[PDB]
Amino acid sequence: DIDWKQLRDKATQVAAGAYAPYSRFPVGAAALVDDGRVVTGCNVENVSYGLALCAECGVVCALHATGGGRLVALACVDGRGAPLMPCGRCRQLLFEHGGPELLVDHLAGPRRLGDLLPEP
Amino acid sequence: IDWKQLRDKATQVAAGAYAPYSRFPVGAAALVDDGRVVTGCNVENVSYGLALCAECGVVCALHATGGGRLVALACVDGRGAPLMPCGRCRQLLFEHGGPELLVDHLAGPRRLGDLLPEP
Amino acid sequence: IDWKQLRDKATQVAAGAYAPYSRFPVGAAALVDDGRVVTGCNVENVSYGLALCAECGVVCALHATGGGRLVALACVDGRGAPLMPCGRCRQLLFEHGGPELLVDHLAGPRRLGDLLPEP
Amino acid sequence: PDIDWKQLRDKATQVAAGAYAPYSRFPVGAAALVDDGRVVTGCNVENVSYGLALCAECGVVCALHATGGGRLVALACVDGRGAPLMPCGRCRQLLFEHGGPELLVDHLAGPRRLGDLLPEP
Ligand SMILES: [Zn+2]
Ligand SMILES: [Zn+2]
Ligand SMILES: [Zn+2]
Ligand SMILES: [Zn+2]
Repeated sequence: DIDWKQLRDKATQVAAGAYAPYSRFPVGAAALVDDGRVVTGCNVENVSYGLALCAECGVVCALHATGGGRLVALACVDGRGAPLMPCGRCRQLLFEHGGPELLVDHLAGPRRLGDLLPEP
Repeated sequence: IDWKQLRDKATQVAAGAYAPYSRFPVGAAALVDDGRVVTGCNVENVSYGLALCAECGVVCALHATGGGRLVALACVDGRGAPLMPCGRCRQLLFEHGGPELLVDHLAGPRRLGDLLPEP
Repeated sequence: IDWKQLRDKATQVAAGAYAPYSRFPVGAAALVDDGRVVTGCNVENVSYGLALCAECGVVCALHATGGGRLVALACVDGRGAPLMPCGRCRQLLFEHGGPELLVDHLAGPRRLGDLLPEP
Repeated sequence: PDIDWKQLRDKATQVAAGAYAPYSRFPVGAAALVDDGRVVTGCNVENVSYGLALCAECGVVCALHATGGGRLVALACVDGRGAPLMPCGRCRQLLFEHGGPELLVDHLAGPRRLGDLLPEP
């Protein structure tokens, strides 16, 4: 059963590792895997902008580097801990590993990935 | 640099590879200038252009575990052979490793500065 | 909005598709707000993460031909059936078309705003 | 074809004026000679999600295939002031697929082979 406060705290903590000197907008993310472990990532920008990696990219990389599984929940936050909605690219990434019932943290209550990326 | 340890770690992480479209798993391990080792494996996607290389995982893990500069990288395929990073990954690595980063290669490691001239 | 013309131009351009890795060719055509039509096809790469969707070609062509906003898009597969853009491409299109951009679909076109909510 | 470097730079310079780069403010234009003689062009297109940015060379490669394919023979990439630029690593890998090691890239001293810009690809 999803501990949203754990996920947000983890996403806020990992945001400190963000490499975002171009945007000056650090982002952290934390996701609950179906075995119950949490994987994290932070954004990593590049001088060639189109090589930039979103925090959710880090999450999916760590998912598999730590043995795989399915994503159940995700929190993405700015430096100040405000929830953020994944970009379109990240919605497609996350859909591969979590499907439509993956929950994404949002101030009003979580959103299902299926609603954030219809007709996947 | 402990090349055997980096190769061992890259081989270990390659078992987690998510590569059902290419069926070409890859594992990568890098030494950070503070002594720690960070790892990644490739993660493909039905939209091919969203695929992440093992090296993208290494760079993500570098920063999620507190940043630093990369000193040495070993990438390995499923046969156990060293793999040269693709161009995208060379550019990625250059940002965090510069030209003196060493990449595992048969016979002896190569400098990233030679792999990506005029960066 | 001549959906027939957009679909035929998308089918035409799809014959130029470079998709030897997936064997899944895609063509796309978009009406720009000044009435002209810009096109693209998919272009894959041995490094899968470097693959370009047809819609990336549309967006590149939009700007290389002087810019504008996108009004309507048709994407087609090998059978000439409409395809929904991947999420990356939805974000791409949103930058240049916003929520009212129409995307061809069986039975009737869909708004980008519904395909990519909370943009 | 005989490579007309002047044509390729002029064409890259022209297309650079259409670059969509409101996040970096670093516009880039590119023009490539295809093996059938035609020139294809591209400019960079950035995105609010930085990692969705497309390089001028991505435009070049999309245009190549939208216009019937072939192999790239020469490329000129220019900044907003018309000065030559070297493609980024991603773009070297892209271009390698469509031009191989003998693709020439414009550079102030004289062109460079992609083979030298991307060894052991
Ligand atoms: Zn994203
Ligand atoms: Zn790579
Ligand atoms: Zn796409
Ligand atoms: Zn590039």
